[PDB]
Amino acid sequence: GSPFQCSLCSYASRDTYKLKRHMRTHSGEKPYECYICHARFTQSGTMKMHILQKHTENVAKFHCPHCDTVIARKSDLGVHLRKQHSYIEQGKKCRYCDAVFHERYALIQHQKSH
DNA sequence: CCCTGCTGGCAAC
DNA sequence: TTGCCAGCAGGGG
Ligand SMILES: [Zn+2]
Ligand SMILES: [Zn+2]
Ligand SMILES: [Zn+2]
Ligand SMILES: [Zn+2]
Repeated sequence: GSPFQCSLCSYASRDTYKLKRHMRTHSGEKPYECYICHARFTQSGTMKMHILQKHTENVAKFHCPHCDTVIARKSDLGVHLRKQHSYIEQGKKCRYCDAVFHERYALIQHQKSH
């Protein structure tokens, strides 16, 4: 069980820190500020990612192991991987011929050959 | 406290 | 269309 129950929604947590942090989703409080562009964020880790992706140079990026797409955030590569390079049991037919593929990247690359 | 990964709106192709 | 992005919560220290 988790005793700390949010007074506004159905969220509940085991400790007060996370309930306080969740309450920022209701109050709209943004405690953290980028010292460069003065944008504000709900969490400190979000601000750190903002400064890395917007105000830092020479930042290494993540190449997809199955195509040449380069993606800035590792989690966004996950979304790419789950969308483009994941098995589709029901398959997808080319919109120009009867060829069927089981990953979206294969479908899109084949369709381009027409 | 911080690190990590997921989420859906939204520019930008 | 999909990567960019801040919002967001779980988990470990
Ligand atoms: Zn709530
Ligand atoms: Zn900034
Ligand atoms: Zn790929
Ligand atoms: Zn075809």
